[PDB]
Amino acid sequence: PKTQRGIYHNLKESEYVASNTDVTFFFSSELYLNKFLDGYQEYRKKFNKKIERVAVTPWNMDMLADITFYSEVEKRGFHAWLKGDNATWREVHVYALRIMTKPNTLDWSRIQKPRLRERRKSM
Amino acid sequence: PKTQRGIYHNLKESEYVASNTDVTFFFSSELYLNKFLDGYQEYRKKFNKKIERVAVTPWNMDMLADITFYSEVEKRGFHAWLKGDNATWREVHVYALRIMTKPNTLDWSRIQK
DNA sequence: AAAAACGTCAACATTTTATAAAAAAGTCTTGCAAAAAGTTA
DNA sequence: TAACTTTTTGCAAGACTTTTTTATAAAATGTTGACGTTTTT
Repeated sequence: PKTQRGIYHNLKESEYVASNTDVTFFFSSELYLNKFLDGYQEYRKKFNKKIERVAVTPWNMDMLADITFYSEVEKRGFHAWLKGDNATWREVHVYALRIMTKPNTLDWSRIQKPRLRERRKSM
Repeated sequence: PKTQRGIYHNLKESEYVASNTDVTFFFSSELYLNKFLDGYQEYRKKFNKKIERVAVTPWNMDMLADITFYSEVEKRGFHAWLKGDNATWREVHVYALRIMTKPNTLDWSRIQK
């Protein structure tokens, strides 16, 4: 896959990947991968403000900020893994609920492309 | 306990009570009790509209809207029960967290001690 | 040894970001007049 | 309860402050088609 300019319209096959150790996001372009890795920390700051003006809760909404940021940056789709398995949007959001009870936040990082095994395994 | 005018600065011993069968909110004055019962269904719209601008999610945040609203209406304190037991502010939220994954919303209604 | 097939890479076509400026929605005072609560005897 | 005083409430008119739009240039991504090479015969 991967067009002449470097875009993967079929996320599963991408080589642009990011993972926070729990969740893995695939992107269609390096442009998006870096857009995501470069500004997610900022996005979290700005995310928490907006939300605090709507409600005050004992929760760490960072992961939720990360999915929203992901969704806003990847214009060509949505494909993610949750600890190795194929994860849907709702499934990543469930993880985000369970994890917002935790005070600290895992950071993100680029990681090499999975590998046919890990891929067939995730489904 | 109750002022002459009928205000309970000690919500723990108030007769102005609203409940949704799962949790129960104690008000300090019938006025606040009704400001709540009369304005919550509308707050849920306003609330989800507001939250929806920050992020779209598969969740039903009404209860969180409910807890938030309670906090802004009851100006003389915060007291609540969760399935019979006294509930800290954090425990009511934990609960609001669970019901987030439930499609329908419990409605509120006045009750008596 | 070519003709057909490929693969690379300018050069021009389109689609997407990035922003600055403007518009518009939404918030946060300030000021009483009114309703609620506190006091008073 | 009644009568009076002091707080909260409700709203309206401005002054501000984010969000949403627009518009437009910049930056990406997409396409096309000579031009050398490769591989098929």
